[PDB]
This record gives sequence, structure tokens and C-alpha cells, in this order.
Amino acid sequence: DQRFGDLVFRQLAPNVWQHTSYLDMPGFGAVASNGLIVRDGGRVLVVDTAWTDDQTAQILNWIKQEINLPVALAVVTHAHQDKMGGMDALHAAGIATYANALSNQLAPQEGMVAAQHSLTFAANGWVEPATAPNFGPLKVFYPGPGHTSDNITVGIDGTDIAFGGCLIKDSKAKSLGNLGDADTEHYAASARAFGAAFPKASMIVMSHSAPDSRAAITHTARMADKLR
Ligand SMILES: [Bi+3]
Repeated sequence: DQRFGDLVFRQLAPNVWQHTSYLDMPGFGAVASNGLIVRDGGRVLVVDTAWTDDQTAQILNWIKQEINLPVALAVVTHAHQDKMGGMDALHAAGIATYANALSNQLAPQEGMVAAQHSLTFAANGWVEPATAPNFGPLKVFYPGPGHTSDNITVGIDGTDIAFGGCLIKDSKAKSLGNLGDADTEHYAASARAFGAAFPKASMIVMSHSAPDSRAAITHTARMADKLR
């Protein structure tokens, strides 16, 4: 783990790093949130912001220092502060931003700034490719409503990594965490749909746990069975 200011960076594969930021949240302790940084040839792609603009600007500083290539775009995986809290920092840096159309719709009422571009999805869950131009190895998938109605997930082609965001919890998690905006009826199915979308992925990266095996998917889905 590389400590960089108050953030933590962890290399997961030759061209993939996890970014981690913390929010000292009254009543819940200091909460970690994870996203990804992916180098694709001569550019960098970001999955999710940090909790704040200042933290997100530090992600961009780390990228400048450690990779020193332009950030082509960012994709954010739902309209909550842990994933979209730093949108203004991205926009100030001239980075093109993408989110689920529904996330952009929800952003203002969630207290977030919307991304510049809206992803739409086919019936089977795969992103409509015209809406995700120049995504390179990022394979975007809407698994159905779960942690939130708008949650999306991302696989990284050329690696064994898939990012479940806030939908997936680790294999030893006691609970599904914050269910305030969750769809309790569809959660288990959506977690299983994520696993089926990225069947070869052996490292599952998540918003609020360290990377785990596919046991995170099975455990998450089993816990979600009890919400029905
Ligand atoms: Bi969240």
C-alpha cells in the first residue's frame, strides 16, 4: 500500500491500481471507498472519484507523479458521494466524465454534480457501445438494481479483475452495509448477474472492502437472499 497524502494506492496488475479515500462520517467511523486507475496505452482511465474534490485532485496528482500520462476519461458507478463526490475536480482538470443515465438524473437530488455524458444499457445489461466511446479495456455492465437502483459495474479486459463497486461486499462481510437506497427484492439476482457477466474474473474489487476472490460474489448474493 502506497500512502499518498491521506489516500492509499495499491497496484493490482501491471497497469491497474486501486485508489482509496476516507470520510470521517459522524456516527459511522472513517469509511474507506475504493476505485480504480487503469493505464491503456498512452492514457489513463479512472473508475470512480474519491469522497471529495480535494481528494480527487490528489488522485490526479498521484497519477501525474506515478504514471505521467493524460487522463482520458472517468466512469463513475452510481450517484453517491463515495463515487461522485469529486466530479468538479475531474471537470476542472478537463477530464471527460461518464455515468449511467439514471445516475446523472439522480445526481442533483443526491447532492452530486452529474457526469458530462450518459451511459445507456441494452436489455441484457451490457453498455450500449456508442455511449461509451474510447473506453478501451473497460467493459461496463448494469447488473440490475441492488445497492442502489443505478449501480453499474466494470470489468478490465486483459486482466482477471472485475469491479463490483458498492454492489459487492467481501467474503467475510457481516452485512450488506448501507441499504438506505437499496432494492432488496432484486439485490441477490443483481449480484449473481455481475458474476455471470465477468465469469473469468478472479480478483473482485469493491467499494468498501479490500480485493477478494469470487467468494465475495457468492457471499454477497447469499446474504442478499435473506432480504427476500
Ligand atoms: Bi455507495
